[PDB]
Amino acid sequence: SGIVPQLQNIVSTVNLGCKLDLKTIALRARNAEYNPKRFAAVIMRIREPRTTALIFSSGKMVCTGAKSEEQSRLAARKYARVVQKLGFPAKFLDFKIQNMVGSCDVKFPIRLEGLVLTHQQFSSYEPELFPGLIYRMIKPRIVLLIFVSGKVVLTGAKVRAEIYEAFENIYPILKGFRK
DNA sequence: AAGAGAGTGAGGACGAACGCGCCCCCACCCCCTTTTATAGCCCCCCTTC
Repeated sequence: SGIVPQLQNIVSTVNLGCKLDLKTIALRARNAEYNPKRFAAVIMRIREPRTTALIFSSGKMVCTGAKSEEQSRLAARKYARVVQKLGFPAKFLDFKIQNMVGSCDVKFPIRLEGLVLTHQQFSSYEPELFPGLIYRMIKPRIVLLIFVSGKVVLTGAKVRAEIYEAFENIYPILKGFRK
């Protein structure tokens, strides 16, 4: 096809294996913000990997914003080490990528009206609710946002191969509906 | 041969039962938050005349 999706967001969850005191972490952590009224977790952000991590008192943490699997793990390790430096016995257990988000352009306009008619069983096109077309890929469990401008967003993938496979499947379909 | 007490028929007030709710407590789910690209829609605020 000549176009490879670019991972825009990587969401991974890891378990530190230790109950945490959210109030203590916020008071000591450099970039952590805690608001039990708003959310029950602790939001911490770092610059070099450019990721945001939510820390829960149960010891489980969710890292988001990473643009690659390697960055996500490194960012998650940095958050885990920071909590460890605060006096907790934080570890790195069962690190897993929960969701991957990719974006790409087909370099041509797409007729969403024709696409949904031919793929009604997978396409839900409601301009009132959202201008983009929501395509739910089946063989890969991937949900794709196809837009008239040609931009395509892939989400719900657990591994990078799923993103590339999903885009490969959809590209010929989109090519047939070129405007 | 004559008094209180009583049988009977008969009317009037009261307690337990029957509903008939209005309030409550326990599952179940949803929502909160964060990240990201995308495009359209819409709202608040600023500026020009």
